[PDB]
Amino acid sequence: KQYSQEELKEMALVEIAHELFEEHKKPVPFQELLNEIASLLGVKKEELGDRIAQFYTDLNIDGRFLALSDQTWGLRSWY
Amino acid sequence: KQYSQEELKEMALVEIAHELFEEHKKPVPFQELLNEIASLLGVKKEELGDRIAQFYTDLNIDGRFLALSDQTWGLRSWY
Ligand code: NI
Ligand code: NI
Repeated sequence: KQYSQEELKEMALVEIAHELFEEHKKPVPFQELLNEIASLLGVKKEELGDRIAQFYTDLNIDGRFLALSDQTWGLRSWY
Repeated sequence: KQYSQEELKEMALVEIAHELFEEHKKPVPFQELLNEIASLLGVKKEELGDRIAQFYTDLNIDGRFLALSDQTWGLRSWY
């Protein structure tokens, strides 16, 4: 889009998420948003470690976003 | 508690939910919140219907409330 990776590195994770939602047009679970945001920032999501809580808080405080109910499922064999 | 049912009848659901949380101090699933609110208003869960959606949007927009990622568990028997 309209942001270089340098600009994105300057942004609040919530504003990157807002940009992602605006192009996805669908609900996205938190771990997938972290993966997508990590990839735009040139990192792996575990490297964000420090900014996860600010991010989560902001999603909660900003009324642009809703926490939706849906269940994530996976395979037992993966863990 | 400091509210009569007559006072509760003139509050937004979200304001009742805030008092319940302050009263009980633990996380609640949304349906249980509804269950407890409907009981305090002496109505049946169904009777609210139209206000539920506005209730879930207030919870999202009001910055005092966090949507928690914790998993709700229950018994298959109950359904
Ligand atoms: Ni929110
Ligand atoms: Ni909120």
